[PDB]
Amino acid sequence: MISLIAALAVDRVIGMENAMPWNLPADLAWFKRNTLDKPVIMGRHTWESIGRPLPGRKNIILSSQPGTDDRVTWVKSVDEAIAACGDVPEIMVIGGGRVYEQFLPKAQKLYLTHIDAEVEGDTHFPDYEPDDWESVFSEFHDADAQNSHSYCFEILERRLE
Amino acid sequence: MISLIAALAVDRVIGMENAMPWNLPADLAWFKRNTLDKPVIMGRHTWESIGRPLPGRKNIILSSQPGTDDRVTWVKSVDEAIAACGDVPEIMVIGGGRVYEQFLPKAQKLYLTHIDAEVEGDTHFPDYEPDDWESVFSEFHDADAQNSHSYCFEILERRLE
Ligand SMILES: CCc1nc(N)nc(N)c1C#C[C@H](C)c1cc(-c2ccc(C(N)=O)cc2)ccc1C
Ligand SMILES: CCc1nc(N)nc(N)c1C#C[C@H](C)c1cc(-c2ccc(C(N)=O)cc2)ccc1C
Repeated sequence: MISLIAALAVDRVIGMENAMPWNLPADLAWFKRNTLDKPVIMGRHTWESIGRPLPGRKNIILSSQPGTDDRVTWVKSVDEAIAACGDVPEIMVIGGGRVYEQFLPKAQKLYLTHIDAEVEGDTHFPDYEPDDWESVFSEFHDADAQNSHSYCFEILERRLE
Repeated sequence: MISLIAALAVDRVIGMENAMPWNLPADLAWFKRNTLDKPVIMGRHTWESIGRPLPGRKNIILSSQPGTDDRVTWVKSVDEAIAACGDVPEIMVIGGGRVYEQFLPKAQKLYLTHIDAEVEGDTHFPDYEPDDWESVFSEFHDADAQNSHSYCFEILERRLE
């Protein structure tokens, strides 16, 4: 199935997670653990922002313009992106805002890191309707030496009911 | 022992909790449940802001100026406030910012509601040093129909170790 994974500051603000306060090592470990050996779908700015494929995974880039790197697979539509992942238990949509908004209707699971911090940005995570989603897990953590804000991991699952 | 109870927006901002977004009914129930039948200590603006004693409890007001209501006990110092509570298992310090900063060194427990919201304010909860405190409980909750932001209850306890 299709899952969205994102780190959200207050007001559901997202930004390219090489800036701060998205340099939270705990979120980085959570991200790695939850995307390990799964194909990942991303947009072209996100691809530009990481500079090299995530290792040991099919990396798919969803963009209207022709590809410029043969270490990844380039596609033009959501359905081509999904077909490019093949028959796998879980596809991880990893950014950015426009890619999140195109895959939200097909997604069944959300892996959200709620970060207790304020950042300027126009880019918000899509507005998941509380009624369509059930929170199945959360785990709060204080700020510590490695992590400069408090943060909370959350997993939600789309309701049939 | 002495406990501080407070609702904190992002950046540890606090404000008189009759304004929003401190009108979160879930926080109100958490507050009630954790202060029921315990004496409460508050500052004069907090006392002004509630307009009437919290029922079924000794209400103590810590202020430098003479009292103006005989339904509560007025004191001038921290030690008079604590002595006025008598021999009880738990004293609840309920606001405001200056009262929190005077009782923090004697406190052994903190009941914090972390609210996922931004509010203007100069008044911050004191800067509890992460090393002196252990988080013993947390519980995250999504925004829903009654509660307009996501929030997390937390309890911390002062370390001897
Ligand atoms: C790790 C940050 C993150 N957290 C959560 N919860 N969800 C996400 N979707 C992203 C993300 C992201 C993008 C792909 C991104 C990743 C990285 C990144 C940083 C370090 C590693 C690593 N080598 O482990 C991988 C990717 C860098 C820039 C960007 C724009
Ligand atoms: C309920 C808000 C709150 N939450 C948390 N976690 N900690 C606190 N210390 C306060 C507080 C407070 C102060 C005393 C306050 C309480 C109230 C209030 C509102 C409703 C009731 C009630 N009748 O249950 C009681 C107090 C109103 C204004 C203000 C300045």
